[PDB]
Amino acid sequence: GTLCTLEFAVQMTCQSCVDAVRKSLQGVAGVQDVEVHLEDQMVLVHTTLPSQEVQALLEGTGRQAVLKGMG
Ligand SMILES: [Cu+]
Repeated sequence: GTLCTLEFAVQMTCQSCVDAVRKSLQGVAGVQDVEVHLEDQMVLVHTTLPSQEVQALLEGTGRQAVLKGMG
């Protein structure tokens, strides 16, 4: 698997949940970096993981996640 930006749409509305997704994402094996956009309700994930896996990882933050595509 090679490094790419995954651009996901997610269910959140306040600043504590953004940070909870960022800290569920932080330190994961196969993630380089992230950028989280509460203003688009979007999540960028710079990763070698399959987007099927990152969806189920994002789902592990208590909310739904739907991919839009790659950067
Ligand atoms: Cu919140």
